Amino acid sequence: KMSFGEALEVLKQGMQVYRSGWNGKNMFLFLKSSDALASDFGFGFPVFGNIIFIKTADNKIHAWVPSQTDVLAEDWDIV
Amino acid sequence: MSFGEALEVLKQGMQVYRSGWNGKNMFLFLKSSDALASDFGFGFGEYINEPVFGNIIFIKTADNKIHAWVPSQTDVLAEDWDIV
Amino acid sequence: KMSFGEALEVLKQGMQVYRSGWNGKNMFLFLKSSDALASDFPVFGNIIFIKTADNKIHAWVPSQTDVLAEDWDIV
Amino acid sequence: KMSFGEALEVLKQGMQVYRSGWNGKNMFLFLKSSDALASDFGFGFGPVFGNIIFIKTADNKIHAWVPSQTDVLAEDWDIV
Ligand SMILES: Nc1ncnc2c1ncn2[C@@H]1O[C@@H]2COP(=O)(O)OP(=O)(O)OC[C@H]3O[C@@H](O[C@H]2[C@H]1O)[C@H](O)[C@@H]3O
Ligand SMILES: Nc1ncnc2c1ncn2[C@@H]1O[C@@H]2COP(=O)(O)OP(=O)(O)OC[C@H]3O[C@@H](O[C@H]2[C@H]1O)[C@H](O)[C@@H]3O
Ligand SMILES: [Mg+2]
Repeated sequence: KMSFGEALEVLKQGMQVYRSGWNGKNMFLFLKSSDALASDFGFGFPVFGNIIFIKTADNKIHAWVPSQTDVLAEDWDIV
Repeated sequence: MSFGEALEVLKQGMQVYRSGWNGKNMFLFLKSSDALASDFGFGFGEYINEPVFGNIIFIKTADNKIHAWVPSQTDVLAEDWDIV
Repeated sequence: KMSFGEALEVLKQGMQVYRSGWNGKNMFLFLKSSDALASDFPVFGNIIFIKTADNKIHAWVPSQTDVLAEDWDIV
Repeated sequence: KMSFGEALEVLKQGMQVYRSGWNGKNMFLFLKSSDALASDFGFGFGPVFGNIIFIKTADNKIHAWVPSQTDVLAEDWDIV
């Protein structure tokens, strides 16, 4: 059981994290830097910020919204 | 404009903003799953399965960067939306 | 069923809403004024709470899927 | 303190925090405990209230706070 602060630092360093308290299964977060996104996103418009994604239960890729439940929780772990 | 009306404008591909925001010249824009897949990827090597995105809403922020838009309670409840 | 815009007005009118597409069951949203804080210790906005799958009350944070979805229903 | 994880610990101890990089000036966050919330709202004594983070905005409005991803990743947090 990691705090959100611990999970956050690990996410910053390129690891994947998740909460056991989430309802959906097999989900996780991953962080992409501005440089990574400048290459990955080919759809035209220039400069991305850092974006955290959540791989969801249906295996789709979404933007992760930091819920208060998530940020206050201490049930985080590393994939 | 309510947020419900701003959402309908977003789903039509146009850009929306709140006057009550602090940062200037910001706006939201929506990219669909099909749009995000178009020319997506590092382009070197092959995925087992092509990534499938959900819809993503971006915000063009006051420093002219592109971020993921987190819908705030203030945003969602506000009545000060407009089209760019 | 309902759009998020419709769910928001139902919330403002004192009813409870949820998405049928959520993973967790037995959850819902409800809205109150934050002016209940005035007695503690400014313009008070409304607050959207979530009653969670593990029976807690938190301040709700919409995902992008939540606000784009058309599967909202009334409790 | 600097990171968001540190700011959350400051919030939990009852102090106020802000980001110097925010566009709005003189804003801050504060956290109310389950006990304080149940007393204020009249329910959730234990369905039980959790903690809730609020924001006082630059226009003097009070809302439940929603973190942006930039907020959570930022290192410019400070104590009021
Ligand atoms: N298809 C998704 N698209 C975007 N984002 C998603 C998806 N799927 C999951 N998320 C995010 O993971 C968190 C935990 O997942 P979860 O426990 O399974 O959520 P849920 O039961 O479906 O309820 C929903 C509430 O959860 C909170 O955080 C959720 C979501 O932010 C939110 O406030 C939700 O309103
Ligand atoms: N570089 C950004 N990166 C990501 N997201 C951003 C950025 N810049 C702006 N946003 C988003 O637009 C909203 C309105 O913009 P804003 O009025 O100028 O925000 P603010 O004064 O800087 O921060 C105070 C609070 O605003 C709320 O919504 C903000 C942000 O979600 C949040 O809860 C903030 O914690
Ligand atoms: Mg590219």
